[PDB]
Amino acid sequence: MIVAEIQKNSLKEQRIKFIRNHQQAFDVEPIYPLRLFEDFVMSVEGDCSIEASCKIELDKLIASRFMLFFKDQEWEKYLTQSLAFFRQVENRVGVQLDYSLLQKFLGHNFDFSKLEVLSAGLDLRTNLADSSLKIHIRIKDYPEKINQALSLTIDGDDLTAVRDFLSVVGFDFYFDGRSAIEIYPEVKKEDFFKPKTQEKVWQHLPKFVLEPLQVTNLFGFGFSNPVVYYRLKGRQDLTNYFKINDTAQRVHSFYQHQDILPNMWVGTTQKELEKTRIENIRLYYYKSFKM
Repeated sequence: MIVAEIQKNSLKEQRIKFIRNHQQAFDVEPIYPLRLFEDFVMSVEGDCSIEASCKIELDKLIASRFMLFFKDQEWEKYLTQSLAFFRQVENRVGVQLDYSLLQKFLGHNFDFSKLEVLSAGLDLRTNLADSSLKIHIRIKDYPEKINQALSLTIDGDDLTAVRDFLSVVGFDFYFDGRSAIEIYPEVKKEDFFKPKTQEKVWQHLPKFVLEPLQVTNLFGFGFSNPVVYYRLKGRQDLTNYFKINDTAQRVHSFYQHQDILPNMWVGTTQKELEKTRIENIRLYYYKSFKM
């Protein structure tokens, strides 16, 4: 035994621990696709974060999701590593995914320098056909591709009003071969009090939607009763600003203790926040793994 020789694969161990603590804590099945995601996370050499989330509807945990956030900027490599993970899900789970929307968005002339964030992973639902692989992308100052995403999405025209707010393109690849592309408009904290935000975003939203912004550094919304996303600064303020039910509380309490990143995401709809208690919510937590 030599302590310096045990250090090779040390970072690999906490990443597995984080994945399996969540699959054990919330009964995530089937386990096999989670193993391939675990192999995918093992092959990442540099810095990363893993995002772990649960979708809660009424008294039910209906979905668990894991995304790996790449931290350096070797974007082409990461997409290749992501696609290799997708092939392994196809081959060994035994499904065929639809890559057309991703191929149409990329084309054969994508400018990878315009990328800011790349993450890839999988959403597990108890009905295997409703489970999916995902890629979430953030580009900056690439209106050609923003416009292309708009064309490929369904009802892209609604988002033209907020075009300067578009930055996140997401891709869904469902195990039964369905697929989807989506753009998500966002507002940074530092833009909360700029008349453009007020005219194009804040004006169209009720008071009860706007109130958690007090404690939010990044806001996402999606007019498609909209969907809203709050990146809360600290994990303590979820129950201060959201009326969550009992099984969502347990999810939050599990991660409340843990030594994870402070920021978290809440995702809901405006109508859910109009209610007196939230019944449909997704909670997102993050752990960092730096070299």
